[PDB]
Parts: sequence; C-alpha cells; structure tokens
Amino acid sequence: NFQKVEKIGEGTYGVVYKARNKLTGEVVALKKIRSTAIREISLLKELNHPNIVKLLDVIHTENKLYLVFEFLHQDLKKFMDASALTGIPLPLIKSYLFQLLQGLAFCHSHRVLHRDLKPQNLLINTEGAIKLADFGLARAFGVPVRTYTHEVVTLWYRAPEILLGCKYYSTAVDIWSLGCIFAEMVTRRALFPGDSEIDQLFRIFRTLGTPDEVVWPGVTSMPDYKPSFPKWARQDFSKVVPPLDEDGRSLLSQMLHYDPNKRISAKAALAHPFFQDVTKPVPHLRL
Ligand SMILES: CC(C)c1cnn2c(NCc3ccccc3)cc(NC[C@H]3CCNC[C@@H]3O)nc12
Repeated sequence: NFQKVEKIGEGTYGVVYKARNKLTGEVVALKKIRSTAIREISLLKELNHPNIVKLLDVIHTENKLYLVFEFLHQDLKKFMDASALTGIPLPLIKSYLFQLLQGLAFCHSHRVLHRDLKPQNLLINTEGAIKLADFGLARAFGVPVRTYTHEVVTLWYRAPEILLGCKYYSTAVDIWSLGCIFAEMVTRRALFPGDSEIDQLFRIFRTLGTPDEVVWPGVTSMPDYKPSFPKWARQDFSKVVPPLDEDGRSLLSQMLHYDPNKRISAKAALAHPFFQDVTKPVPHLRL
C-alpha cells in the first residue's frame, strides 16, 4: 500500500520513512515498529488537534505495527541547529511555545500525557506551525532506556518527580519538559544536559536548588530521594535564561516548579502575560 520514498528518522520504537500512499497519492510519515498497546494506540486516532501530528492509520500486520502519520518537512532540533548562529527570533519562539501549549492543553484535557517531549518530537511546516509527534506512545509501550537502535533515550527534559521514582506521572511532566525546551530555544544550549539519572538530577538541583519539604511537600519520601543528596542553593533565572524578558522568565519559573501540583498548567500558561503580544511569524525554511 506504501511506496517508501526515503528513510527520515529513527523513533524510540522504530524506523520512520517518508512514504507515498499508492492509491490516494498522499505523502505520509510511516513508522514501522517490530494488545493493550493496540487498543491504546488505536484510541489516538481520535485525539486530533492542529498542534498534534495527525495519526492517519494504525495497521497491525505480520508481527509489525505501522503507524501512518501526517508528514512534516523539518524538526525543531534541525531548525535550532540551523539557527545556531543568530538563534530563533523571540517572536517565533513565543509563537512556537504558544502553539505547543495549545497542543498540551488539548491532550491533557483528554487525560493523555506525552511523557517524552524533546526537540526531536517537535516538527514544523512552512505555514509557521509546530506540532507534537509521538503523543500517547509512552503510555502504550513505556519509555525504554535505549531505542530500538540502542541509542540512549535522552534524560535532558525529564521531570524531577520521574527521576525520583514517582510512579504516577501527571500532566505536569509535559510542562516541565516543555519549559526545558523553551529555555533551550532562548539560550541555544540544553538547560540540563544530564548523562545519567543522577547527573540529570544534580544538574537540576544545582540550578533550581536541591528540593526540600519547604518547596516540595513529600519530596523526602520519594522512592529515590536520599538524605545524602548535596544541598545546593538556587540561582536567579536572570542568570539562567538571558536575555529572556521578565514575562518569559516568570512563565519559565512557573513551568519549572518542583512541586508538580504547583507547576503551571498548559491552560493557565496560555493566559500568562508573556503571550499578550504573541503573533504567527513564518520561519525561513531550506527544504
Ligand atoms: C512519524 C511522524 C511523527 C513524522 C512526520 N514527519 N516526520 C519527520 N519529518 C521531518 C523530516 C523530513 C524529511 C527528512 C528528515 C526529517 C521526521 C520524523 N522523524 C522520526 C521522529 C518521529 C517522532 N519522534 C522523533 C523521531 O525523530 N518523523 C516524522
């Protein structure tokens, strides 16, 4: 049914090809992965939003699960690499953040989490849109330590409650990841580039302060919390994300609250004064 055009990427779970539907003529991204999973994933065919990469079809055959997605011409990680020398202009950053919070707000209203947001999962088009890829896949299959190609699954965007062993992730884990992504677009460097769970957690602690019962009630009771964690002081955001303005720094602070109950929701974030002058700029793309 599908003519492969080219290999475009490697997902957590399987290879992705650009492909053409042989009888509709449609160009699609075809994910090939080598049955609660099938039910859960089938449900995602109905979770449709303009900022969520469209799941067109789920095809289970021959010990393989094919997910047929809408095709987008570039990812944000590539966009960010391509703009390394002047950075993404702030208005486009704000537009992108605003549109991703809409995607989160939508899925979270339906109690679907992503749980593995990262630049690689943010795809863009020539219309100035940005969309979230792989929503719902982590609940269906888990998030493994390595991908199907053995590549290390990045920890850089992982919320602290996950690293401390909380088993019952809330929608707040996506807000944490998206705040790390926001900081990275602004500064052009990963905010917390951990290379192990403990290095990730100590990178967080060194910037935001080691958490305690004062900022995060119940934290000392979490499974992987140790009294022996070093006790680091918090730094000013002014130093973390220059030259983000006061509104942006205030929003980023609320997206990176330790306590998941206090972390801003996607819906409340949409109302933040940072978005008072939000516009939809069209980026420059080399296809
Ligand atoms: C599977 C679906 C989510 C998808 C739609 N467009 N598209 C593009 N397009 C960007 C692109 C186009 C052409 C060449 C390279 C990259 C790349 C890509 N890469 C594999 C992704 C899928 C999601 N997770 C991270 C992986 O890198 N996955 C997708």
